[PDB]
Amino acid sequence: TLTIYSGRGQSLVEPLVKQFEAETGIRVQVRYSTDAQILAALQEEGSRSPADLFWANTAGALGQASAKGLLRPLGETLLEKPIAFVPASRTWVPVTVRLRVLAYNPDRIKAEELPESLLDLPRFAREKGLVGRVGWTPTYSSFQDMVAGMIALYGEEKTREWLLAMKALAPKAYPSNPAMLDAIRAGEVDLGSTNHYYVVRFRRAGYRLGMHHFRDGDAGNLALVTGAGLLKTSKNLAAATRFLTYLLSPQAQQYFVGNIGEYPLVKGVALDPNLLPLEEALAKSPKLDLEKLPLDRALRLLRETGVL
Repeated sequence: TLTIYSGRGQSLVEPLVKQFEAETGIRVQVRYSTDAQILAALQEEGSRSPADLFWANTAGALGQASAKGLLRPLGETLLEKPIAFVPASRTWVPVTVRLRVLAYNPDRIKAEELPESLLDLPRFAREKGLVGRVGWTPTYSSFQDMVAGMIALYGEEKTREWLLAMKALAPKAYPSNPAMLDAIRAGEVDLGSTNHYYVVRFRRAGYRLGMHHFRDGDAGNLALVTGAGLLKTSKNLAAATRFLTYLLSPQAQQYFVGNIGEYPLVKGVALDPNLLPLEEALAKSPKLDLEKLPLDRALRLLRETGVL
């Protein structure tokens, strides 16, 4: 048997788990919860936890688990598979990466006019007369990561300035990224920060949608790393390691880029046009320790500014 605690969504995970089970004969039980809830549970359970693996939606959650000493060091065979994003701790393996990007309506917005920094987006919107025509997703986990990245790069006060300047635009808040991109398509708003794969999915369906990257190193290009780690409490380490190895296999990695639209981290997969090279995504991303993103400070700041 194998028990996985998954902070990743059931619709994304289940097909891979079902396939693993079918091909190895290993019985897999999955708990579907949030990264945050899983962290709380593992702290609660202590040495008592039934979990073998933590498959997280975020590097930040794996960093936390590592910091709490929950994760088992991984070996070089596994850790040499991913092209990039291997944590310093070497206590979990990265599995995919996703990028913050700026989606926009190309009929209303000229690519060449967009700012090279996310920090200058509010000034752009003001100048271009986009009051009420900017979208955002304040309740969305990756938006909150992006705000955390801004705090890490620029400090809380510059981030506060940006948040209040965004608020001053009377932006429209959407409950989901597809809702926001539908609104961009519809011309209700002209641009909004999102994850790259939402744009990919819209383009695969036939919808022309702009995707803007900020200059290399900008907070607006935050790399959103997913990954998995072996829990020290695991009584099924061999089976768990086999599953981690499977997640980094070409067929699983093809599922990630194809079915999900995320960046795969290994060679031997057929790569998208709607993606820039993986090496370029890394180059463009802000240079931060992704295990230490100050998410708690971001949430506090979002509440204090009235954004949340």
